[PDB]
Amino acid sequence: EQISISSPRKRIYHNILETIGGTPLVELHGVTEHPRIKKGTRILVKLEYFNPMSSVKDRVGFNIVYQAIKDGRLKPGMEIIESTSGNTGIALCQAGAVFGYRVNIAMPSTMSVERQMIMKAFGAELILTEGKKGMPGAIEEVNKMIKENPGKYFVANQFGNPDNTAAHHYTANEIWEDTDGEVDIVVSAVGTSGTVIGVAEKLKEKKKGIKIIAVEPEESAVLEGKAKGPHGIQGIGAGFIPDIYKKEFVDEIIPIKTQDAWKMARAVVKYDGIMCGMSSGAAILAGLKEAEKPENEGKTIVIIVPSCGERYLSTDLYKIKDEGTKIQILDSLL
Amino acid sequence: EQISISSPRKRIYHNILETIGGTPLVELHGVTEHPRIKKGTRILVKLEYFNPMSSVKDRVGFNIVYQAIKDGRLKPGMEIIESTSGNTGIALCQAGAVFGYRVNIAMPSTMSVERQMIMKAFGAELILTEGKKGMPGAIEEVNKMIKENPGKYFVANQFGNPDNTAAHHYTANEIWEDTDGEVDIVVSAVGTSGTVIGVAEKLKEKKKGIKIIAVEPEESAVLEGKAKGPHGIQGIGAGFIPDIYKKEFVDEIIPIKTQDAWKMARAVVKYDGIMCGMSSGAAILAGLKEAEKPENEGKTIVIIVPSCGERYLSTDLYKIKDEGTKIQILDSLLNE
Ligand SMILES: CC[C@H](C)[C@H](N)C(=O)O
Repeated sequence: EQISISSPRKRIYHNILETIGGTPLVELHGVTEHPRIKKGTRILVKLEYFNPMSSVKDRVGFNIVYQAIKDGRLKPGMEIIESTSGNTGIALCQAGAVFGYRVNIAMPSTMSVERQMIMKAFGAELILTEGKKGMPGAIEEVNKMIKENPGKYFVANQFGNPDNTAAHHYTANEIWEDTDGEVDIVVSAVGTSGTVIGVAEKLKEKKKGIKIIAVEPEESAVLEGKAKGPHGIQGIGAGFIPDIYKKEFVDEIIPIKTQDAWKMARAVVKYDGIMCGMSSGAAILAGLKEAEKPENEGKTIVIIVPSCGERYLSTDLYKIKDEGTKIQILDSLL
Repeated sequence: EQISISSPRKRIYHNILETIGGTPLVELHGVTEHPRIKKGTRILVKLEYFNPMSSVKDRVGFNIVYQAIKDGRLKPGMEIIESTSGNTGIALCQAGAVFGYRVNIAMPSTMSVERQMIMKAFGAELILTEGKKGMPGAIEEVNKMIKENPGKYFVANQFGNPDNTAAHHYTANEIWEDTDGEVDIVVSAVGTSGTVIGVAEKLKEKKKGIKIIAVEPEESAVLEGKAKGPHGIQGIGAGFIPDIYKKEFVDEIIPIKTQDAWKMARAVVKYDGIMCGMSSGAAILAGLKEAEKPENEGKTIVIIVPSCGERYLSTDLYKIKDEGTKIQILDSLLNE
């Protein structure tokens, strides 16, 4: 029961973008204490909120913008633009601030107000579109802006841009190195699908046998061929199959109910002291469901945790008060 | 010009407490581009929001609870208690969750309701006290519970606990290591003073000549012997000299005005893309003022950044919008 904190990094970073990646892989113990999850089975969570702006999208905003600059797709005098009301817009504002590019984020005026403030703090221009029109309204205005100003804008295009997927070759390498090649199964909740496919690509290059599991809301199970539907797992369930998705790289898809995802996240912060977001709740429950299968005994399971619960305080994540013991909570989840 | 992201940690952490510390030391560039700051001077920020709950206090809550467990001051059956409405509360809740101890946090019922929800998520019991009584009301209640329940509670006592100061021997080692011994000046905005003293204690062992600079609100300059007063630099300016403060380890104290601290933090996010909190605004401004002094040319200046601006969205930090170009903003901040 000796407990050592982290050693010095022994690096001086040249700017904040160099602190992106190399996120920690942490053992779960509290939510894994269940008679069906066997002793040898290892359940690890990769905590992407250790990134400078606390989400997986940091890797994406950075790679998209940096590659575009190296490529000549983004050049001085041009501006970045994207329709997004989430973590991607924040990641793009961070990259844009460092590189010295104006960043334009379009989103329905109904959204965030807090993420709006984050994006403005970074110096972003916000393009608040008509609330009723939702994200299609934001996309529409960006298209209108590109058309009216040819040559001026670089569109991030998070669902169609392969520099998204490619960023997660680093995510995969970290998993490989950190588990010393022992990883057996990776679980990733799917938004753009950059994580699941980019991780899958790279890991399957390392070891064909690795099982890759995508997670999506049961209420909007589009990867499994269902229709787009309302759901409350923020960050995932985009309602279409992203163009960067590659089904060949995904071995199984697990649908998780919105309410279960939230309830899992509540249990994780309570019993492991890890304050994960909503989509993490879904990924972790899927991973726990894998860990209880007899054919998975002794395997190493890695679960992506894309964001931190702090970004969800204005939501319903921590409203519901679950009852029963820990074993009771976990039984109702499984 | 090559930007390289971080390499794999090559470690599997047994639990989240093992990810505390080893925070990154990052160069500032955008906010250092002012004629009075010399090219050779290195201005670095140590980003304590890389801790798992996003503040320097993760170290403190961890070490307080860990040492108490190792010493026998915290034993199965007892509960943790503290009156705090800041980051220390969250740090204690995380430590408590992992070690398997109950955490009781007392604060005024009207303060940091975001932070309230964070704490309840970790399973903490909140002791919400009368709003208009503020922090002395929460302390009074904790004193009451302590008195009526002798032996039940372990009080963190962040302002008086040497385990707070001792945690920053790690902070100091990271600074020493990361700069390969080249650190010349450390700038730290003072709340409990755990950071500035614990860092000074350890670094002054390494090398004669490391200047240690404390930072406090201009409106409440108690370290400098002025009277307590109202200020808006959250996390610092406690209004008294903490029991763990040791003036002999501090070379200079810099007062910073609230509105300047905020304006600095706004400039840092906008021009360096680093979303630092209010007290970081204060420390960075003090550090840039140091970087201006001709005797400091070519020196390595390390500035502690205790928290991320995202924890401040409800405050006026980003509500006030600065007119003017980068150079006008920086010039207005170094004004005098
Ligand atoms: C001086 C105030 C301190 C730093 C703060 N209230 C905290 O405990 O987090």
